[PDB]
Amino acid sequence: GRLIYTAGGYFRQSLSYLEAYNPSNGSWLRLADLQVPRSGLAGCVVGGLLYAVGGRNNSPDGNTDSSALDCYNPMTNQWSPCASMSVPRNRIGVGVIDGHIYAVGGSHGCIHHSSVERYEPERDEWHLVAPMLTRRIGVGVAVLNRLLYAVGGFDGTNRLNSAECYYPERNEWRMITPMNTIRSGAGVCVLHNCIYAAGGYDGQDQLNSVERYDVETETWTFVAPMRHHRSALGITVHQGKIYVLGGYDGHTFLDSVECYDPDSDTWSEVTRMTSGRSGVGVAVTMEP
Ligand SMILES: NC[C@H]1OCCc2sccc21
Repeated sequence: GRLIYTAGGYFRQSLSYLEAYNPSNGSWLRLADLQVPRSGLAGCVVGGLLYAVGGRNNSPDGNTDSSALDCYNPMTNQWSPCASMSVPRNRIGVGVIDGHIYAVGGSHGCIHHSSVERYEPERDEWHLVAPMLTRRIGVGVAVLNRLLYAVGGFDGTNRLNSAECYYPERNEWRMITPMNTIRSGAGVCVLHNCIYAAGGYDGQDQLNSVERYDVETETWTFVAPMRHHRSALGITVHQGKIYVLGGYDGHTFLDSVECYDPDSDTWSEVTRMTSGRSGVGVAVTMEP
């Protein structure tokens, strides 16, 4: 696409912001608010539409986990409700395969889901698929070569370095090599033939380390760390570079946005969000 969209998030309470950053000229645009504030959601794009999935509304008047799927049309600058998921999913992970949205894990109250469901936009309907081998919230999800990966998270008792892969034509999950680091709330994305896991929380500290999984070799290698420790960051890829947005570093809710160039193996600060926040949903699509 052309713009990096950031939806929702958390600072003092769950947020309704939708803002779009243009890497070509550095500018931010504030767009139509989410109908309901939410943090811990995931974002994704299918057919030029932006989707906001799951999350939780942490508010003065209570706290409600979200089963909502909401669609944003850049041409109209309007959000529309879509079919809700079977269950609320806070700290959700999402990935897209063949035009379908997979919702992975997350929490509802003290329930930590291992369940997974798939949304088909052409039918506006959700269907459950095979559950993961492990309950995971704060799970990172990415897609490579039509396979879905769930990385890290928290199972209700332990934070995880484990990861697993979903094979759609077998409707089956299999464990892959665990990361070298325990990470909850890491940013997970795909670049070239590798799954990247950036930042997160290991139980004691927020992380700046970054490692990547080569699917051919089945090994995790550390790359250069980010300039700022952060968990509950947003992540996306734009023209071959990784962008990480916001997060929580144990002291401050970050407005920092960093950009990773895999050819130089370096991170640089590229912009700041209009305000610090964590738990945003991020995706890339056309200009509104
Ligand atoms: N570790 C990040 C964490 O910070 C406190 C509030 C929220 S909402 C989503 C994630 C988070």
